[PDB]
Amino acid sequence: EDRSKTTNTWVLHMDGENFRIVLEKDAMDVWCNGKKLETAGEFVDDGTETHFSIGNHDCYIKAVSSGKRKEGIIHTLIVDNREIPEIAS
Repeated sequence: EDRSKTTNTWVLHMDGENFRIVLEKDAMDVWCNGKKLETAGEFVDDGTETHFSIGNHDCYIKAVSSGKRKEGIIHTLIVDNREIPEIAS
């Protein structure tokens, strides 16, 4: 309730840099270092996979419809098919 669309942030250490990813759930739009990047929302026998790429690295936000209700979607960033947990700052 109220804070239901609460955003997820991830950090990616790649090519000696650190990139912050923030998914805005309000628009399903993804900020990388505060600039939005291009996205495609693929649908799978799992949930949704919002695909994008940063340099040579392909990325997708897995949005798993793990909840039995129409809500309770688990959001995770995957990069190079490895799983990236949200920040713990």
